[PDB]
Order: sequence, then structure tokens, then C-alpha cells
Amino acid sequence: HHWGYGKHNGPEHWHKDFPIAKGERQSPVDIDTHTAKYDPSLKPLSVSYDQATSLRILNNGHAFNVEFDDSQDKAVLKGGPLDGTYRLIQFHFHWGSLDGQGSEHTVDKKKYAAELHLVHWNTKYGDFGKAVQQPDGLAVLGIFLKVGSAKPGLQKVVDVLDSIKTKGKSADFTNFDPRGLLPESLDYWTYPGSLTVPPLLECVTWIVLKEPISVSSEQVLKFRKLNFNGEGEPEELMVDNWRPAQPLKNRQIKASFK
Ligand SMILES: NS(=O)(=O)c1c(F)c(F)c(S(=O)(=O)CCO)c(NC2CCCCCCC2)c1F
Ligand SMILES: [Zn+2]
Repeated sequence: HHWGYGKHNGPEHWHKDFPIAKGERQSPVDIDTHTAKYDPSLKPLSVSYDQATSLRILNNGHAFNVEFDDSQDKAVLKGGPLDGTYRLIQFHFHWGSLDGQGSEHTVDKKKYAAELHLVHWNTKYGDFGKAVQQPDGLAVLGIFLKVGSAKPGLQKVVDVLDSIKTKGKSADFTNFDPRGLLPESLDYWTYPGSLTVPPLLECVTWIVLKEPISVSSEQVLKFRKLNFNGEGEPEELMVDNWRPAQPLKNRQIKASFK
């Protein structure tokens, strides 16, 4: 009876195994654009992905991860609100059963069709497993997806999904360039938060880009053909693998713009 996204094991149940679910800096949150404060002391985000080494893509039974070699400074995030250098380890998405839902963060209560998370860890802590135990251990760059024109840089991901349909399947995924998933503007909101999945650790500096990327209806439909179940089990479509917005509590969301 492990955690997941269903009626019986979804986000409203998580607190029973992971009490930090009702903590003081949980994610995601609603971004109220009117009350976010412009902070002119925030710096531009530095996204240095030119040397990224993708390795593999994995269906983990909740979503899929695209994994990177993080054993050297190859793909790093710095600047913005961050001190020091954060190394890209993986990215993944959350998405809906319908185009009107799927994102974890919301913007003035607006849900997007999906949300991309590029997960990076603070190199001062040496490994990811050490970084997640620290209040400034992770930086996750979140990017909203809306349905419209196709995103050409997403298509290599969509095309490999049929090879990892079920839980525990993986496939080689080299030479993928995550720059193709970025929107044009790096304007962002930022706040202190958590992993949005168990173990819900409060170790994340969230950086959420204001500008969504557009993906096509055919692209997101392919996401919705994945399966939460393993091979040779009844089909449970992998959809609605998002956690709702959590109370902001004693936090301020800062804007890098306007
Ligand atoms: N949504 S998130 O960006 O807070 C996040 C992380 F930051 C994170 F570090 C990870 S992790 O896999 O690197 C360490 C915790 O497992 C996941 N993991 C999920 C990735 C796919 C989303 C659905 C749940 C399965 C693990 C993860 F979801
Ligand atoms: Zn995520």
C-alpha cells in the first residue's frame, strides 16, 4: 500500500507516512502574481547546459525521469537566487488527464497542462543524497507546459515513451539537449519549498519560469499513454501525477521581473 496518485494512496494520504507533508515550507504553491514581490537584487538565472550528458530514461511507476551524468560540473544552474553551483541530475514532468490540469504550481489559481522539473543539487554537499538533507540542498527549475504548437525539442522524449510504457522499464537516452525545453525568457518567481513527492523533504529552492512552453496535443497525449503499472498488470494510465497547491504559510514569493 505504497504512496501514489490514486483515491486510496494519493496526496491527501501522504502525511500518514511522511508527516512533513503538513510542514512549514511545502510545495507546490499557488503563485499569486499580484502579491509576489519584485526583488531588484535577484540576479538573472545562469543556465549552463551546453555540456550536458543525458544517459537514460526511466519509467519509475509515478512519472518518467531523464537522467544525466552529474559526476562533474557539466550541466549547472547558478545565479538567480542561488549561492554556489547546482548540478543537473535529472528532469521529469507532471501532467493531467485533461489539458486543463496537470501542473503542480499554479499562477493566480490557473493550472497548466503539465509542468517540467529540472532537478539540481548543490555541489557544496558532494552528493545528491547529502544535498536532500540540507535546507539549501536542491534547486528545481519549473517550467509550465500549455497545449498549442509542438515543442520540437520535446519530440525525442515523446518518441521514446513507447519503449518505457510500464513501471521499471528504462531505455538508453544519450545526447539529449535539455536547452530545447526552455522558453525564450528566463524571468522567474522563486520561493523556499520542498520535494513535491514523498519524502517531501524541505530542501528545495524553487525557481519557476513565468513563460510557459507550448507543446502539441499529440505530444501530451503520448505522455498520457504511459502506465503506472508494471508489465503484465492491469493498465492504469499514468495521468494526474501532480500534487495540489499547499499552504504558503510564512513565505514570500519573489519575482525577478516587473
Ligand atoms: N517534483 S520534484 O521536482 O520536487 C522532485 C525532486 F526534486 C526530486 F529530487 C526527485 S528525486 O527522484 O531526484 C529524489 C526523490 O525521489 C523527484 N522524484 C520523482 C520524479 C518523478 C515525479 C513522480 C514521483 C517519482 C519520483 C521529484 F519529483
Ligand atoms: Zn516534480
